[PDB]
Amino acid sequence: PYTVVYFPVRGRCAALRMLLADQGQSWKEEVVTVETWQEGSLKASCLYGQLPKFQDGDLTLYQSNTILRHLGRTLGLYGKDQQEAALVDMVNDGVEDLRCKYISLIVTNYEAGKDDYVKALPGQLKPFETLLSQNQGGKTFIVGDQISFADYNLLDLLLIHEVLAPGCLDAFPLLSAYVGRLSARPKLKAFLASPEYVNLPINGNGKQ
Amino acid sequence: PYTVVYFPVRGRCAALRMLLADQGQSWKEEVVTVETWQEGSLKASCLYGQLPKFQDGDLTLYQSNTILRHLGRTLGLYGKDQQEAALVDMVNDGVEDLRCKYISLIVTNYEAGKDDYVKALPGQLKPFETLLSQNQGGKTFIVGDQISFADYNLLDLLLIHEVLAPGCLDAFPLLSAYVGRLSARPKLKAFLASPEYVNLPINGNGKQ
Ligand SMILES: [Ca+2]
Ligand SMILES: [Ca+2]
Ligand SMILES: [Cl-]
Ligand SMILES: [Cl-]
Repeated sequence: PYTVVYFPVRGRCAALRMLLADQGQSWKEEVVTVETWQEGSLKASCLYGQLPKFQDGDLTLYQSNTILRHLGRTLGLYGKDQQEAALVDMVNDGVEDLRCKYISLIVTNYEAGKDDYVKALPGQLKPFETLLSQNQGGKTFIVGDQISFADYNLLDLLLIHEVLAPGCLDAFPLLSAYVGRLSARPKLKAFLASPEYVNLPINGNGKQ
Repeated sequence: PYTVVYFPVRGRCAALRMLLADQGQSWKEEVVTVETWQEGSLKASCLYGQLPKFQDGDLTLYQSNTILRHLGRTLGLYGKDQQEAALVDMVNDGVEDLRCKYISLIVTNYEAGKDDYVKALPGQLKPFETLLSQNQGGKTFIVGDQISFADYNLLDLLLIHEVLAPGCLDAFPLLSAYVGRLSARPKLKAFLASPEYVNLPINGNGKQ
């Protein structure tokens, strides 16, 4: 019933894939080549002219965070009540903002901008350390005591930043422990080690 | 029990205030000056160093789209079911993308950038016209048969684009009629007509 339509990349599909794997859900991957993409007709049929496209039976979705929220809702990964749901959105929106900066660097300014970016990174990572510290000493999840879609998205942003700036989480013991703890969940651990995850590059220009 | 904390501009709070007014809700406006913000300690206290900040009883939220989704969730402005909720998100995420482009023009590149922006604009508006055409001939709301938080956000975005590029909606009949019809909802009409709206500038730099 689920189909992910994307480039041969981790990118904006890494978090939703981790979620689906961790939750024991099956899905199909439909891969779009650069050639298919540049021919232009699939792009023309995309709502906002972008991928991922996601299919849930006859429901067609665009926008990676829409997909995340949809699976959160359907799979019960959206907090225990309405106040937790708001906190879950607040984290995800914050994650989305640092991801936009991360993509901008990768695409438009990797070589010249990297140095500056890695320097501003501690200040960008701190709110998430704070959020953990205020949630049972950072011992469980980013919101409440059950996993949410924001957890998968944050885990991913943190994995890719440790690739970009190895040791960037040394400054943040709760975020460091959170990564190890979430990465060690049985289904997720198995998925993160698999060729289907491992043999995809993070980004499409090979920069990371 | 609602408080809005923001600069004295429409900006990223216009949609949520429209929502609150149209839905018959009461709120407090806490204004923040340039000098208070530059003083630095309110900025330091914000989760992501940004306004708006929103209080709802003992709940404190940041991120305008978090606040919007929170009011949608708690006031029942989020579609009739999960499939609609997902379309609502997809609409709002689209509204957010174009708003980011708008802000970027207004704040960084208005004079040199405006021409290209207005030429690119029909392509950026066309998805929302299409979404209307596929939902009861564009006769009700952006999604389903009841108002959602995404309608308020879309309407704001459309209103500010008519100031920027007067006539931008002329080629779009469903978007044109939608703006007229939603703007005519009695509580919303009185709010858009009010001094607390009319006498605020759209953006902080006086450009529009
Ligand atoms: Ca759960
Ligand atoms: Ca309703
Ligand atoms: Cl944002
Ligand atoms: Cl987006």
